[PDB]
Amino acid sequence: PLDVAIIGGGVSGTYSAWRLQEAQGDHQRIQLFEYSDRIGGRLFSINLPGLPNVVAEVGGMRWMPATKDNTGGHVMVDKLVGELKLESKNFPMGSNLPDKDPVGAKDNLFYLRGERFRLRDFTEAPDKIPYKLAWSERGYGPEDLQVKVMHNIYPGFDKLSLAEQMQVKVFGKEIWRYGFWDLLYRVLSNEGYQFMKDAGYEANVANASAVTQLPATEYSDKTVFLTLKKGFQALPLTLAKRFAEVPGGLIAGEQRIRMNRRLASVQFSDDTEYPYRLHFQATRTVDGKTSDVPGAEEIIHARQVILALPRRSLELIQSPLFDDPWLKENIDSVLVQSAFKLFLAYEQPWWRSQGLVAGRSVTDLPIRQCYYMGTECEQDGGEKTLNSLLMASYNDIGTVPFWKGLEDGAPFEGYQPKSLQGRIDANEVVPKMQYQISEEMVRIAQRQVTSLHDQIELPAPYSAVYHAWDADPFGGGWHEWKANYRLDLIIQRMRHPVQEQEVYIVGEAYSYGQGWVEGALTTAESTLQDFFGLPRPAWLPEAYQLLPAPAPVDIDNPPALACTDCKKTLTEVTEFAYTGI
Amino acid sequence: QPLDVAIIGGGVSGTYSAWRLQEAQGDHQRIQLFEYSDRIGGRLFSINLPGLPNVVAEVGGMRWMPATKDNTGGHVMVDKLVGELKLESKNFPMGSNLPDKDPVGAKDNLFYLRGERFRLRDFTEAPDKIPYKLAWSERGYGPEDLQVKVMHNIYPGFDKLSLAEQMQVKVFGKEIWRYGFWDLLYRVLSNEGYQFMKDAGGYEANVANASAVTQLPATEYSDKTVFLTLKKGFQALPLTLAKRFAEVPGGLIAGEQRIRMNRRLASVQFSDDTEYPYRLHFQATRTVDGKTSDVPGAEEIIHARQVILALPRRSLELIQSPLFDDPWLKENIDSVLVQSAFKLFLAYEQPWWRSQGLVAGRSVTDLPIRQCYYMGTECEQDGGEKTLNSLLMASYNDIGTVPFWKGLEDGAPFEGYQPKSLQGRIDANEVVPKMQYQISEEMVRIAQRQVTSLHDQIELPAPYSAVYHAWDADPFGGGWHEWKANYRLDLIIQRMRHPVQEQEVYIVGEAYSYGQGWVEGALTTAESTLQDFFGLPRPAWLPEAYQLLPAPAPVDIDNPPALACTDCKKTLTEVTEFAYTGI
Ligand SMILES: Cc1cc2nc3c(=O)[nH]c(=O)nc-3n(C[C@H](O)[C@H](O)[C@H](O)COP(=O)(O)OP(=O)(O)OC[C@H]3O[C@@H](n4cnc5c(N)ncnc54)[C@H](O)[C@@H]3O)c2cc1C
Ligand SMILES: Cc1cc2nc3c(=O)[nH]c(=O)nc-3n(C[C@H](O)[C@H](O)[C@H](O)COP(=O)(O)OP(=O)(O)OC[C@H]3O[C@@H](n4cnc5c(N)ncnc54)[C@H](O)[C@@H]3O)c2cc1C
Repeated sequence: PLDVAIIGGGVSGTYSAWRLQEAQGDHQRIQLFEYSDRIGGRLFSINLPGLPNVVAEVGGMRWMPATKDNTGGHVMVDKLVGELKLESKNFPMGSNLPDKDPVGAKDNLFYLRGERFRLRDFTEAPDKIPYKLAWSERGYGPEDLQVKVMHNIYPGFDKLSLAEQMQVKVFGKEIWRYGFWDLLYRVLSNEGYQFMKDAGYEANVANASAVTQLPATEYSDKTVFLTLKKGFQALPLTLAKRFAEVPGGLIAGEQRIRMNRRLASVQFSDDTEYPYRLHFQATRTVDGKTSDVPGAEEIIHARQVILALPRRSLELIQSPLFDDPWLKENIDSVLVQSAFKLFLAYEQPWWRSQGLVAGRSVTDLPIRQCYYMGTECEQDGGEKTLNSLLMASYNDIGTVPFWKGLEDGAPFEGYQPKSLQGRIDANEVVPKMQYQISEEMVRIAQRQVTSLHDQIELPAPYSAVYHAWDADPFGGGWHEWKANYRLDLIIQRMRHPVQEQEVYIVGEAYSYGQGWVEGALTTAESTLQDFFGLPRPAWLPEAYQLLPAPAPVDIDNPPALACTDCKKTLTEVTEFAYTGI
Repeated sequence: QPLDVAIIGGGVSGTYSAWRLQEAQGDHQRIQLFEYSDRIGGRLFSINLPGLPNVVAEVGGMRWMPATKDNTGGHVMVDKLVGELKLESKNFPMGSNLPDKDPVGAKDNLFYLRGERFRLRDFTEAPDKIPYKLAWSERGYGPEDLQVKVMHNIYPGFDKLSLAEQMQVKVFGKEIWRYGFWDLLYRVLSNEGYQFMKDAGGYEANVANASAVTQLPATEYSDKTVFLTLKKGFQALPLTLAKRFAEVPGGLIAGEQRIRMNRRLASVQFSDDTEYPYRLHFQATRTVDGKTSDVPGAEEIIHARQVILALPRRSLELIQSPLFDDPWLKENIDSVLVQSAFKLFLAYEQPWWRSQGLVAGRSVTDLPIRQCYYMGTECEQDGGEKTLNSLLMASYNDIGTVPFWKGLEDGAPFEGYQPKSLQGRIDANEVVPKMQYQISEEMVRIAQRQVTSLHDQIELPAPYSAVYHAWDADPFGGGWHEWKANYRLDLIIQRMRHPVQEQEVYIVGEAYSYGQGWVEGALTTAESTLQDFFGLPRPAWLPEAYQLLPAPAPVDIDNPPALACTDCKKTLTEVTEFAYTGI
């Protein structure tokens, strides 16, 4: 049988397991179940040929470290990597060249409405921006314009607590009853509305609750970001290994994890002890592509279930539990957004020849978002080769676009790099992913990159990797709270969605840090404390609030928000306006 | 007693299906139509907003292309049954008839893209005003005109080829149907000229990446193209059918039991009756003010010889049956992209647009309304009221989800205001119709706000009535269907009439027709099934000239014989003169 049946080989599920077994594994039977042959889930890191030291993270890349106060930042991720003694690098968003005056990303590229400019042109030469925006909006970068909108709406939102940010109202409605665009088109011009869009991930928020998506002003090159050296996927992997490595235990390391298992159902049994018939199902991973194996059955019993799952995953499992109208109505509370990623690998970082180093360039061409990821010979004690990496698609948007189109015709073989002419074969240069990139896609993707960089012919790529997250079991890669949904409360309850039942969900989807690993961890850690009873770890400060304090249930006519330092705020809000004037 | 046939779904497809049958093989077999709701007509919906009793606000279907004199072209099926069932037809105007001397048509209709205002004429009159970086070659063509330049640029005459030949036309070493629509255009157009067409042309945010073989000869929507909507509203046809069905004298079953509404099919099952291998387990469904929800009661089971499913994609997807397990039918129900449809109507006591030299047609914008249509004025209608009450239709965007027309569906409801023209004739609680969806005090205010801007106005007269509707809800989960790419529509158009042969189940609907988003598409699919699989003949009102469905190319599109071109001496000549227009 089973006491604790964790379902999810993600940061959530890998974290859930480690903590418990490394605590009460000797006193409890704990088994993590995964649907693929890979631990990591939406975390995924691959080194490509020629680039042993340039990690192509198909999943999560960066986290925001903790502060001194250890109240701000992605504390859980910075400190967990702490205890797990995994290595960190500064995930670079701009140029540190020159070091007299780093041009950050100021000199990074922009290519909208068939006109090229820079991030510095926004402020330095707003005539160059080809958006007929209003006079009040002219002279702000888009990241700076978001903050204008916020304060316009209310000064200080950012510094409010979710509890308070829920009582905040705009033009009559609470702000969380506004989609992110049903707001923008009321406080911005349509030429500001269309603008921000084109120049965010078109998706951006697809009308995500405005209380979450408004203070999204940490995309700056001014904020810090750290990446795992061995790839982000090394955290959930290292979480799995240490799970089995627990000396001692009612179950043995070897039989502690169970891969290629798709939990198809959670039927209710009489067995008081284990009242959950967990109908799993065998699968097979053939070059990442996971597909069912017949035979049916595999009915393990459990006392407690932990679903380290996203929404679709929870959609797909059949239970009567889900027929509980709260869970039925609030499973919908979030929004699957499909994410798309395309890496291209050159013997050359040709971008360095045109001022660009790291960060991102944006365009109205289907590639939308090119990133500059690094060169091998640069990477600390790496191989001595100018082989460098370009994550030229970040584009995420639902439905059938141009990325979910050209992924057919003929596959891409590439070419063998000099470096690898005495080391690897041309049948392995382009790796074997769940999604095999085409000759076609790469040709066009190259054609687009070249236009973005205002060149005529760029050095061709040898290796590349397409991926996508529009496929079950994920539906999408990121989740975003819908409008008219009390995210404040759902964050608290989704952990124990029905009281009577010992069924638990934990993930980035039903967390405050949505589209972050910090989200998945927090939900996990908060739930192990408030329910499973595990005490707060040593590496996790007393300070760091895991999940934010909600508002009340009655916000029908709340007591007003008593401002404190209104002074500083308005002082600031004005001073901010002179940076566009 | 059991049923020989069960035409499930009361769409224009279903209603046509049961009619002809009973008409012919109805004394010969037990025919019964099954409806989900309190209303026949399906997507075809025709409400008369109060004060506008003669200005039909077709929420669903509206118009149809008249038949040509050779009868091989035009919505032939629709335009001959509109005569046969004898239904009143008026012109659907896309342009202004005034001035009688030199009719401007849609030329003067408005455009507001990228915060700059122009008209359809300003394309061919003064491109200088288009605020798009269209390359030299492309500068000087209207959205319609451009699509045709591209088409031609591909295989000159693509519009002239039968589906068979079209499918075989490759472009840049790929089958045209392997490309989507945009995927193609983002290789023939400048990325502005791409964006530009995505902001104006035909529908709206729609024009989704769909098989190029369907969406490239989609230029029909011009201001030279004639079009007609039924006087009584398009819902008239699939009701006169629904009536006429139960009105056939010769029948085993009387008219009172023939049309069984408020019956939603949940399971098609293989029974034991070797004569009725179809145990249909229905469920009771109640309709209060457009919102039909289930009555848990009891799953009523009726035995059927065959079930002619007149359902679109979700509607089908919603039945639990081992029949959908058939590997073909599993992977060929995803042959079509579901795309939602929204729509707002606003009623005014003055057609303020006339004051601004716009009559009928549409106007395009980078604002969320995206589109807007001027319908008509009650008293302009033939023997209408003596009111200046008029109708503006809109919210005709068309996109996946969470857009900006679903972002204002909540708040408080719009009650409107008793016009002077409906004083003591109807009450301010009854001015704004109660529909499935109730347009909010908020959605009206924003819509109007936006409409104002579109028309470069300071303030417009507030509307008195307003209805919002959507087709993003099951049992449809989408307005109209568009063929995906790397699919063989030609074949599926044939084999969706009978997905499984051994089994006597037939699916009919525009959802898998050539006329997708057209009433023709649903009539055609039904008729060509009645004829082939129910041996019903060509009726008197249908010419033999009109080929119902298009020629399926061979399965061997591997390296077939090359299409011997025709009057190039003509073709290439029309292709070259067509490029002198834009210069
Ligand atoms: C493009 C992209 C970029 C990102 N970048 C960042 C970033 O820079 N920084 C950051 O912090 N975060 C980032 N994220 C977010 C991060 O990758 C995820 O949110 C996180 O990995 C989710 O962890 P989880 O355990 O909650 O869920 P998952 O990792 O999705 O865990 C679900 C697991 O359960 C398995 N499963 C599903 N169904 C079943 C079933 N029926 N039975 C058994 N197992 C099942 C899945 O295969 C998977 O292993 C990014 C995400 C994307 C898509
Ligand atoms: C916004 C819009 C505008 C359009 N404009 C035009 C136009 O201008 N001109 C034109 O020619 N065409 C137009 N069309 C197309 C037109 O609506 C279609 O041709 C037609 O309505 C579809 O007929 P159908 O038989 O395929 O299915 P539908 O008409 O969609 O009928 C489906 C029926 O199935 C029923 N049903 C669903 N589930 C069940 C169940 N479980 N059991 C039983 N019954 C069930 C539904 O209640 C419904 O009655 C438009 C469509 C839309 C969405």
